[PDB]
Amino acid sequence: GVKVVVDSRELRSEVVKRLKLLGVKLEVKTLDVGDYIISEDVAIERKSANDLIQSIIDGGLFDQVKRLKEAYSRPIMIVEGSLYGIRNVHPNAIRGAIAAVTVDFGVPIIFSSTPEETAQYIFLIAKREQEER
Amino acid sequence: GVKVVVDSRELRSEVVKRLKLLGVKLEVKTLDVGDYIISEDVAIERKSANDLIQSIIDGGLFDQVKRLKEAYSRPIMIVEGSLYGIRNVHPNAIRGAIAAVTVDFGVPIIFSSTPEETAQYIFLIAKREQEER
Ligand SMILES: [Mn+2]
Ligand SMILES: [Mn+2]
Repeated sequence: GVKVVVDSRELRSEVVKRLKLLGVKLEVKTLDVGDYIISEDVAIERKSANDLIQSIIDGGLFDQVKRLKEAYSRPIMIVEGSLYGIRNVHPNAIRGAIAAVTVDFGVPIIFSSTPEETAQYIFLIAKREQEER
Repeated sequence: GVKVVVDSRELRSEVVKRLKLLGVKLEVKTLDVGDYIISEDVAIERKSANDLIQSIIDGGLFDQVKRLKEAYSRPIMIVEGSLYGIRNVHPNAIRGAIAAVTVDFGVPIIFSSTPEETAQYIFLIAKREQEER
């Protein structure tokens, strides 16, 4: 089976439930950065669409990505939930943030519609990491 | 204004119409690779959700990304349209492809819901490129 380190704050999430159903072996830790660690280089940050939008409003998104990159050489951000129909911010603000993180900071931003899908992504990434290690 | 080179096959698309409304100055060329060129390093490939799925079915997606990377150091792929509810392929096949391109090949995959949104992304990326040149 594949092994993934999970931050304590994620322990009782539906993501963890699906990872367990998928047969993933989890090791719990309290991480200063990241939510799911796949390898010494690959770490995943789970962020809801609402929190992404809030971090854009408060201008804290870039500091968050900076911190991720300084801790892991190959960080990944999974944005969970729909970003559409969510007012309180012009679409260009969301688009601009996405483009900056993925193209400028060079941090992949994979989109997931549910916690189950976030788990499915974590699982397939970890499986590939294990196979090529 | 910002300047973008557009491949001839895109000339009469709704993407081009919006780019023109946004004030972008377009130079038409027949490109061997890429759909919208922003700089010597940044090129954008527009691909509909249906074509993305088809390229996964036919196993041609990776060759396409390879070709993009060999032509431009900083290529970007904009997937246009929803990938959900589109059967004829298991979700893991789509997820796996997305993860491979963005994390392994290191090519950003920005998602757009419409040709207008694809244009909005092209515009903001080009504007930033111009400002920092
Ligand atoms: Mn998180
Ligand atoms: Mn295209």
